[PDB]
Amino acid sequence: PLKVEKFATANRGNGLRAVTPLRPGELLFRSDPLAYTVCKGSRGVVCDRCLLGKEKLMRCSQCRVAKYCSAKCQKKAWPDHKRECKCLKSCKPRYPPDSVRLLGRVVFKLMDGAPSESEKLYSFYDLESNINKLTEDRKEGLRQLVMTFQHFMREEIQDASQLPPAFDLFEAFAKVICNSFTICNAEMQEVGVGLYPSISLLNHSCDPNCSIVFNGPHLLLRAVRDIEVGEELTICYLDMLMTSEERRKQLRDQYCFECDCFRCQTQDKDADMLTGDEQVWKEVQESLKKIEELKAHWKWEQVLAMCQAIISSNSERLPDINIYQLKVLDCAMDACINLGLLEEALFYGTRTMEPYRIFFPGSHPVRGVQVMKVGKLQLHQGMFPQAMKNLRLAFDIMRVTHGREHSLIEDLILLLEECDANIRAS
Ligand SMILES: C[S@@+](CC[C@H](N)C(=O)[O-])C[C@H]1O[C@@H](n2cnc3c(N)ncnc32)[C@H](O)[C@@H]1O
Ligand SMILES: Cn1cnc(S(N)(=O)=O)c1
Ligand SMILES: Cn1cnc(S(N)(=O)=O)c1
Ligand SMILES: [Zn+2]
Ligand SMILES: [Zn+2]
Ligand SMILES: [Zn+2]
Repeated sequence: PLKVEKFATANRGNGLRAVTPLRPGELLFRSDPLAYTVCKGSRGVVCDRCLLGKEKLMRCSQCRVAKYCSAKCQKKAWPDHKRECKCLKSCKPRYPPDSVRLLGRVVFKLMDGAPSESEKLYSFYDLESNINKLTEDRKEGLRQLVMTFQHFMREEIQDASQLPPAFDLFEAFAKVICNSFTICNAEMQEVGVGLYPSISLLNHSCDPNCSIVFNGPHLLLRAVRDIEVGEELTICYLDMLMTSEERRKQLRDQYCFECDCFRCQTQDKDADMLTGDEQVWKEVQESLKKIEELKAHWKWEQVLAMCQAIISSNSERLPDINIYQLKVLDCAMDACINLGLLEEALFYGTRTMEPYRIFFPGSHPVRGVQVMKVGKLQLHQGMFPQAMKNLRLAFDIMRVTHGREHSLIEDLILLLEECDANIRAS
């Protein structure tokens, strides 16, 4: 039976609340997307269908835009790719924004597909659009997306009879803005974007009681605190490494609301997050625009070069608890891992451990994965007691945030068994 239910909140629209008492780690809901696509930077790097990486991908012969890890993935993707294929080819040199490709797949799914389990609690039709809070500047952007959609889809959609009844493209893009989910791979790299309308019932908190995690395109929703009957379920929409000012801007611009939580009222952790010399971390924050762009396109050697110029700068440096320094350390660690520079990766990774303990309180999947990566690096460098401690810590977090239904837990159990065997052998 469902442990969760839709309800009408007092001042944040519809929400989701507990039907039964919930414990940390409890699986509350799981969902495939209504529609999803690979994101800009990962196109051609990960499989369109399973969103896993591969050194060589197979391309769709007709459009040569969709790329796949296997014949299986290519063929199972064909029903949901068939109609967009004509459009991606027709516009051969042009590639549409991710949101436009996403909405194309929404339309095809709603027109040609059976009703999706993803809409069990809440449908695309039901989604919040915030249209009466949009600024004129945002409306202008949405009008351009509508015209972009109309151009991209012209081979397949010519009139309203090819859209769902009373479907309004402007309203649909407004819904996409404030209900899109960023799909992350097992290493927490962003790889795609999707709509999960039942999961869109969850309202935001800067200190939430639930968490979502992705296993390929599949989404698991779990409790990460004790929750009482009738209590609202919340997730954090945002990266934890953000000041209250940064959160204010994104929640206004993307979600059209003002956050009243205790953390925003008190600027909780802002001061620690911005320690060090302001001129230095303003330069690092600016450099992170390019670093994060490079990372999104998997350009690890270039990422590492930029990060080393900051971490080992001849000029003034920042404390590791400064969030921009911390982001650079994380990017450098992931770059070193993907480049096989495991000694250097462990150095950066170990430095992030205490800041992550502070900025990801309780059970958060980003910290669980980070601790796992550090433990794995220590295990393969022969540091068995230290690896075991971190792998056990990762398990303590990821049993709650990931659970047995997530394949990464199985990978972690293997590392724990390996590390334990090494300790028993003395
Ligand atoms: C993904 S939807 C969540 C469900 C939404 N309340 C609904 O009725 O469909 C996101 C929208 O919910 C609203 N909202 C979400 N979290 C909120 C919060 N803490 N405080 C106030 N409004 C919130 C905002 O309108 C936001 O744009
Ligand atoms: C109840 N309600 C739903 N949506 C709103 S809105 N569009 O954010 O003003 C209010
Ligand atoms: C509907 N929604 C938008 N973003 C999210 S989140 N928490 O960032 O996955 C949920
Ligand atoms: Zn695949
Ligand atoms: Zn194709
Ligand atoms: Zn808040």
